[PDB]
Amino acid sequence: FGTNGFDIPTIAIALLIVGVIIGLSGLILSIFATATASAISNPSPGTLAYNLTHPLINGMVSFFSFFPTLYVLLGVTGIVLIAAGIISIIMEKF
Amino acid sequence: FGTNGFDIPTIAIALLIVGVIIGLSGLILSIFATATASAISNPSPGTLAYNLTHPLINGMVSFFSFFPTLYVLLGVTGIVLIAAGIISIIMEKF
Amino acid sequence: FGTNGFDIPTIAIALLIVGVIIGLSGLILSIFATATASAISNPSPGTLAYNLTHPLINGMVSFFSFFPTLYVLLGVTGIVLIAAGIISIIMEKF
Amino acid sequence: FGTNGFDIPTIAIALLIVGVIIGLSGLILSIFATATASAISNPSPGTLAYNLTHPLINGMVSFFSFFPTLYVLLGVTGIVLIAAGIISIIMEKF
Amino acid sequence: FGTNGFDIPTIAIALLIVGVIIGLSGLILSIFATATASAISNPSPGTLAYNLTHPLINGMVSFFSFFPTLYVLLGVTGIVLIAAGIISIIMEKF
Amino acid sequence: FGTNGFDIPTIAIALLIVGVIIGLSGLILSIFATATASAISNPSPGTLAYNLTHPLINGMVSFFSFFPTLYVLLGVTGIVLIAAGIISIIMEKF
Amino acid sequence: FGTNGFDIPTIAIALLIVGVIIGLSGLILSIFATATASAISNPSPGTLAYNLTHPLINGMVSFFSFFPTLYVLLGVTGIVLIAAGIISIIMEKF
Repeated sequence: FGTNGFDIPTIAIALLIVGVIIGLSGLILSIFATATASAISNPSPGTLAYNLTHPLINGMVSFFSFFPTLYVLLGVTGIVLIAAGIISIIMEKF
Repeated sequence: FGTNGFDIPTIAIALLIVGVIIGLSGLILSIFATATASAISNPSPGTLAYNLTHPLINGMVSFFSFFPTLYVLLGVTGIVLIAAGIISIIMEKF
Repeated sequence: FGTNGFDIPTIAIALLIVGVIIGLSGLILSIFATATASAISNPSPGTLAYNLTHPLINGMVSFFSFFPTLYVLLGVTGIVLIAAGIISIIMEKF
Repeated sequence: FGTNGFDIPTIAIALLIVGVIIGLSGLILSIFATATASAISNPSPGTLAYNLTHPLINGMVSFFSFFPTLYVLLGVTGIVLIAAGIISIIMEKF
Repeated sequence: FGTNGFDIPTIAIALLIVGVIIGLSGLILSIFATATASAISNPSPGTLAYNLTHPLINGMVSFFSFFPTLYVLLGVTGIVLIAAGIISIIMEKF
Repeated sequence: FGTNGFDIPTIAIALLIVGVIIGLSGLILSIFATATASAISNPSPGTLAYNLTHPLINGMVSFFSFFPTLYVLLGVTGIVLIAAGIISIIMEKF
Repeated sequence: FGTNGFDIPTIAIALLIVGVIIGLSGLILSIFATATASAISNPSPGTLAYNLTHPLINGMVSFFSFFPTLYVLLGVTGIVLIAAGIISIIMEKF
């Protein structure tokens, strides 16, 4: 059901695969982040361990704050692909 | 029942296949999302685990919000295909 | 009973085939949709599972709303084919 | 049924083809415009996203406002063609 | 249905293609601009980040303000093409 | 849909490409400028580090102030291109 | 009584086999579940054994709740098979 490489069943299967992969990733990352939160403690505001540990958790927070826009762009890519397929169909179907 | 590559039975079979595939995908994704919702908890509004986990669920929500328009475009593609078939029939049947 | 490729018995057989195929497709899709409806539940209006699952069912509804016009166009194609056959007969029968 | 290249059956077939093509185009464009309207939101009158997005929808509106006169001219072309055929017939039929 | 290179069906198909392409472009640009607006924040009116970032968003706004007239001219081009076709038909049809 | 090298679909695609590229550039530059602002501190008004660092940030500010007019000229170029295309069409279409 | 591999007696025998197998499975699973229920006790709501044992019975309940839809899909498969047989008969019997 297509012309050269655009197949609606294949597209649906690919959407299924990407959805389930993203679900697994979210699940695993959340489960791991819970354990990470449990393991690290807060020693004190101003002793040696605080100076040693604070920037690490700051980097954690920053990278995880970068995740959302990555996911948004990844979602945007699919609309581009489907639109390209539609244009390719229209170009030489007539 | 056609001219070159347009076959009404083949089109009907393809519609059947895409419908059942989309049904399976929705079923599986919903069943998995229920388990994902059950697994992750809400620790607290302001502790370490919240900072570690919130953007992940935000990305989840965003991508899943992108799904509907993908499905709509995928549906639109079929009308284009059938119309192209009709035009191809009319062009050289006469 | 024809001239080159237009055969009334063949056309009748093709109509039989397309009718039975469409009947099977409707039957199978309805039976599957019942199971799909039974499987998915409605967790709550505003918790995590709702955000995770709502757009999926929205895409389901949209695609299935696209089905009717696909069927209508598929039906229209046959009238075009039969008319083309009539014209081809008239052109060189005289 | 003609003299050199003017054939009334051919003209009727061409009218059929152009009519069905224009119908398909209107159908597809309307269906797509509905999805486009659904996808884009209105963030606020005066924030960054408004400044970023408003001229795009303005260009959309302008081009789609240009469509009608294009269709009108396209319709006018056929009368010219048929009249040219009539004149060509009259010129050397006598 | 034409004389040398002017074909009404071809013109209709070209109009379809340009319309759908412009629709896709508007959709994609709007979706991306939403994410762009979400990503960038407003640090403060007078600190280093403001001086570093303000002219960039100014350039964004300016270019996107240039888009509308580009679209208008692009729309105008088609009327010229169709009129040229009409004149070419009239010139040697008689 | 054109004469020699002017193609309305190609122009629309080029506009899409330039728009998305400019959006990416703005996004990346803003995200990087935030990190740059965070990294550099303000030691004191009159010590060695101030003398060592102030002209660098001055050069930063100046170049980024030059960006807007670059973007404006880049936008202006497209109107010239489209107008040249219109003139080229009109010249030998008649 | 068939064409290539579709045999009505064979289909009836297969239906018999699947029915009796499903009956045996239900019987055995129910008989075993009774013994399982009898063996495990409920120590107390909050002591060590409760924490040690509760999630196990939760997993039991969940998997056994998944069984029904598995059976429903297994039932649906047969209608597909019989319909495929009917179509295969009709295709080349005429």
